[PDB]
Amino acid sequence: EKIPCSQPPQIEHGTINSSRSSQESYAHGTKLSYTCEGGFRISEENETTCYMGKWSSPPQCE
Repeated sequence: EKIPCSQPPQIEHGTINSSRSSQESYAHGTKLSYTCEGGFRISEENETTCYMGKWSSPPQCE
């Protein structure tokens, strides 16, 4: 029984780029991408995925 995930994690300076408030929870499998401020570089592959209602170690903005 896979569980849904809740609001994606947060990473200093940058945030998720889904469309802020659409839903509250997401389903298992979901793959959202990330975005940083206008002038920040993000580490390799700007994406986060969900596994059993938890997300994966999100990228960071440098």
